[PDB]
Amino acid sequence: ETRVNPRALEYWVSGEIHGLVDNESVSEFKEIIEGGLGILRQESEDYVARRFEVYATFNNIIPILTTKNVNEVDQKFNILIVNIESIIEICIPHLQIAQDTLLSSSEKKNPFVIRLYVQIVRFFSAIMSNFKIVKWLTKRPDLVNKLKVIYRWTTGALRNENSNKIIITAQVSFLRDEKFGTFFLSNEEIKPIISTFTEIMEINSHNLIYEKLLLIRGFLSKYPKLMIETVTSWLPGEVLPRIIIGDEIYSMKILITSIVVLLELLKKCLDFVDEHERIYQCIMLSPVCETIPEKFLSKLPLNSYDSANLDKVTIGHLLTQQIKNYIVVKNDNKIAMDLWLSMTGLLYDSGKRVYDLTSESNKVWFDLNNLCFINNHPKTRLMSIKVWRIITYCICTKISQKNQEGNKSLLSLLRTPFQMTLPYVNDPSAREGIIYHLLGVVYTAFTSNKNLSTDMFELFWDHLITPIYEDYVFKYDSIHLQNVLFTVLHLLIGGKNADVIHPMSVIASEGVKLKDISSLPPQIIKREYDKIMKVVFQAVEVAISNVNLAHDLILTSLKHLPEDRKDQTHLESFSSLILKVTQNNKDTPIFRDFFGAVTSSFVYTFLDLFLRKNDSSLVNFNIQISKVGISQGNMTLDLLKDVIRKARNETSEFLIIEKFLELDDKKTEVYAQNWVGSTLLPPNISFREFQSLANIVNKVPNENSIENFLDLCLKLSFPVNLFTLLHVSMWSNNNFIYFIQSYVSKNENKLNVDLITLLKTSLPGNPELFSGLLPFLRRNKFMDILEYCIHSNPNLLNSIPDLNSDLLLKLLPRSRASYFAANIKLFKCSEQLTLVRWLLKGQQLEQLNQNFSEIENVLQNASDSELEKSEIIRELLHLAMANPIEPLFSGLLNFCIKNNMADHLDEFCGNMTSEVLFKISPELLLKLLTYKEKPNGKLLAAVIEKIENGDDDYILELLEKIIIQKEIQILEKLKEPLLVFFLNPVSSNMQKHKKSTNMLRELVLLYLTKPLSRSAAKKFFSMLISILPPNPNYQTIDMVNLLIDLIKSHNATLKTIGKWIQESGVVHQGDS
Repeated sequence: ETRVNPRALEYWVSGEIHGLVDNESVSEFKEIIEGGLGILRQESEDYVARRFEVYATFNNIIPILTTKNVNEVDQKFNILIVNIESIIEICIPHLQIAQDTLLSSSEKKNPFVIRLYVQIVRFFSAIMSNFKIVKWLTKRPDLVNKLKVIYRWTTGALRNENSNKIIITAQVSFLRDEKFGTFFLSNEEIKPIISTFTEIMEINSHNLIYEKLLLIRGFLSKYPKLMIETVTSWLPGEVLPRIIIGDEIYSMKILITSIVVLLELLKKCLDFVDEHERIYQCIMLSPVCETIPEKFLSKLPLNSYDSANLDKVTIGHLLTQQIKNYIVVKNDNKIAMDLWLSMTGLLYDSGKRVYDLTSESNKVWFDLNNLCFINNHPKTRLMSIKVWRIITYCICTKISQKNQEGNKSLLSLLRTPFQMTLPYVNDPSAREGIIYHLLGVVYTAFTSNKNLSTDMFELFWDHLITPIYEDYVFKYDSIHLQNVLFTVLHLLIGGKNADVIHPMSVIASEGVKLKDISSLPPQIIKREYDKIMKVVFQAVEVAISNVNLAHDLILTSLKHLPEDRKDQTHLESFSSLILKVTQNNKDTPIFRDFFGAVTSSFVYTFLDLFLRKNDSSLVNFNIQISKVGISQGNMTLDLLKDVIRKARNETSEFLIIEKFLELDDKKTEVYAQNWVGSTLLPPNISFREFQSLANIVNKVPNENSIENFLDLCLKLSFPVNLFTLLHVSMWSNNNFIYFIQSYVSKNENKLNVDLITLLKTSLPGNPELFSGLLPFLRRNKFMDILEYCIHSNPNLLNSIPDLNSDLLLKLLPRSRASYFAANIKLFKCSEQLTLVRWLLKGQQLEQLNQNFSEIENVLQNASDSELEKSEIIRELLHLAMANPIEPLFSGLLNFCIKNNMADHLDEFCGNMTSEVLFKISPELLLKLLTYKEKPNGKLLAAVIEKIENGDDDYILELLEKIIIQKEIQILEKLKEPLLVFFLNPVSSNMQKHKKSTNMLRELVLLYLTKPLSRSAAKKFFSMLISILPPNPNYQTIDMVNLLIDLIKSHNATLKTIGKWIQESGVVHQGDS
């Protein structure tokens, strides 16, 4: 049973035994092959009776390529390679014979010979259609030169004589699957094969039409260049009219397949275009009867006129009518727009023919599209607006730019889908179609079109994008649609959040997605920035409710602002834009955050325009933003912080804070003081930043900021004069004080020029500041300042809170004590006591004179210390003896007014001078020596020393005073004034005689007001006359006569006194 021989005819029985029942993946295949050939090589009847069996066996034992079987098939195909020459020399003549015996005789087609022909053809196709053999043949030009002939014999066998249905089927399956021709056939050897397609045998078998259509569909994908070069023959022949005749005659699969041929043909024509316009000249230009053969013209449905006039009707006419029939009659929309699409692409993918879309007779196409779009099915609308992708491709990629008006009309036609979907905007499908078509337009016009430039980008943006957005996008209501389209805009200008090349891909079922858009590119942005922003801004103004899009659009818009365009205009434009964003919104925490980021990035973008001292644009802007915000102060502060963070290592924060202090917001001031007064101040600071910081401390000085600032000044690397930047004379008194203390203690511990100049002008005019710095300066000496202050403004001494008398004695006034003498009224007790000591010890006697009333007013009301008054008064009396003048003597009068002065008064009564005695006035001397005892009565010495041998009228004045005052106690002593009265004639005259007369009479008148003295009367009476020698002069006798007569008005001793009286009278008798 075993050992079935592989060769020698014992294997091949009649019509059976093919294998391989179980000889898989083994060289048994090889044996079956070689033995087979070893049978085909003989010519005996026994071996020729097994041809059909050998070729059926071959066609059976060849495996099919599976994804799990490739090494086995390759080994078997190598097995076929080894025997290639035997297969040539043997099998080619078998094909020749098997063909001639079938085509030579027009009738009597033999069945078995047909079997053999089919089997042989299938073997040869199996050896030509696949395998590495085509590669192996590049090493053997002879074998390919021998193989080429099969194409010739098939070429003749397709047009010659009764080729049976199965014969033609095998031939077209071979010519459909054959692959050797890829490498070894020239154009001139292929074109005849293509010419055969048009003219073959009669058919009407719905299997051969489909097989031929598959043949065409493979030939397009195999030799595209030649299939386009020869389209004029094969397309109007066995492909195109199949659609015009319709589904009545041919099954649906026929029509659909031929339409697919149109699609593939498009896929190929989009790579070469062809400059001969063969498709257009063939379909739209030439008549019907010119390009459709009679075979199909005799089966062509037509009306009366278009049938009687086959010269004015075109292929495109019938095709358009038939598409309309598929929409209206069949409702097979998909078929209709598949056609329509392939038609439009094949006809108008040439730049010359694109413009023909604007012609009137070519807008019937678009009307047809409308006929397909008004259907109720959502997917039908969506598809009818999706197929415009071909229009997008043709217009965008095949425009010439030259005819600007033609371009603008073509773009207006490209905006048609939006016109269609406008009234359907409430339907999701229409919206998805809008997004689809727009993305196709942007992709095919910008992202993929690598030839956009100055002359082009304007035509695209100003006549396609801008019209789309101004006419349609900004007017759609659903904020999700606006969200998507505006998102497209955001993705164009960089700043992408798209989650992530050839224009071709626009013509796809899924189309373009958002992830295939960015960028624009930048080099176009810098040029046409204004053009772009003229649309972006509108988008922002219409999408104020969609805060995210406004935030991202404004931010990534500023991020792409060129440096060469950072001027005032753009700044103000962004200002108006943001202001519109806030005006049409309400303050929510979210909008607070976003708006904060927008303002911060806006100020940071134009930073070098807000940081100039005289612009004030930052102030205006702050006023604008304060409208829509709760905590506006914290919006200013948060703005400062954010702008600082944006330029962390780009612009020093000091320069920002300086110009943010022109806003006078208290919270930014607090932040500035807290920042300067605690941050680390680097010694490596540049002068620009240092002067900025100095302006900060100058604007808002604080204790900590002064400390830290000066600690920086100690470590600088450049000279600097602080007072050209600080202007410390303007600060509050406290900050001034602390600046002085810190600057002194730290910088020098000593006063320099600038400090002197500052103090000599800021202190004399401020009593509070003076009282504040007084302890510090007092401790640090620096008397050249304090003495200057008192010299230029004495009233500072009144404003000293705790004015120590030691400090006052050391702070002599001192050059203009006249003011102090005049204004001593406005001072304190002990301070006056110690003050007058400067006038005394300074010999400022005149100042004590002209302002004596205030001095007596001071000493009047007592004081803290009375010993002070004691010494002061002692020196004052020394001055009273030195120079009488007048004031100090009124002061002596006031001393007499006070009783406690008794000690100093007696002192004065014991210290007299022969010059002062008559500068003394009587009106006070009387009241002085009357109401006092002997202590004051010791002044009487000089008094007597002037009574005798002195001045007449002063003595007479004293006597008149004591007379009119009636001071009886003093009159006891009269001997000396009586000696005067006796020796006072000299010149006499009635004036002095009457004077002495009256003065004597009245002086003796009140000598005793009550006669109760008893023996004293005797005592005095014995002495007052014991010193009376009236002998000299006669006018004395009158005086003595008055005396005696007055005595005669008043016991036993009075008689003796009378006798002595008569004695003096006798002495008078001796003078008469």
